Amino acid sequence: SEVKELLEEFLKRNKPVRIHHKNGEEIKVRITHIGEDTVEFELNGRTHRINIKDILDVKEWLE
Repeated sequence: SEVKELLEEFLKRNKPVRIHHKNGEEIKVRITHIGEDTVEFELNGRTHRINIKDILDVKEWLE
């Protein structure tokens, strides 16, 4: 996965991300874990898991 490779780089560099989901949402978060086919973030007692195949694009969340 092309997106997976990029997510792994941002996680390694400790950078926050902007995930463009196929549904048009822009999910701006710090990621916690990358699995075989998923990426996760934690928010308030819940893990949110996104299937990487559902991601159109990922970019850095820049200041």
